[PDB]
Amino acid sequence: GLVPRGSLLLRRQLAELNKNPVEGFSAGLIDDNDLYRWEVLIIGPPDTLYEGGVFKAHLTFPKDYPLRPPKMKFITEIWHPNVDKNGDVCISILHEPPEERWLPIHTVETIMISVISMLADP
Repeated sequence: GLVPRGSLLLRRQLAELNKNPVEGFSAGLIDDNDLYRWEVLIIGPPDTLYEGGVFKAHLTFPKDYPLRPPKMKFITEIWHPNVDKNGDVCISILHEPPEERWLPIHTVETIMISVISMLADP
């Protein structure tokens, strides 16, 4: 058994998230065997286009995380300028070159903060 290096980081994040649940989203593994493939459930914010909505996105971490950012893709249909027709999310926190670029220090919380903000202002 060879453990991917970022496993400890990802496990800590998952646990930190589970012990500090947040309003408006839940994050977990699609498959407990696999720390690199997450799903995030996101509640559409009040007084927006998305109010009443609930959305599933996949957050997929590269095997060399945290040096490279995860990729995010909405699975539930959604309309947003930063979300392409495949569902892929185009957001600067997830672009390689503080929250306007990927830095190895960004956590899932940092990413979701940015995603929630972009929905609260389409």
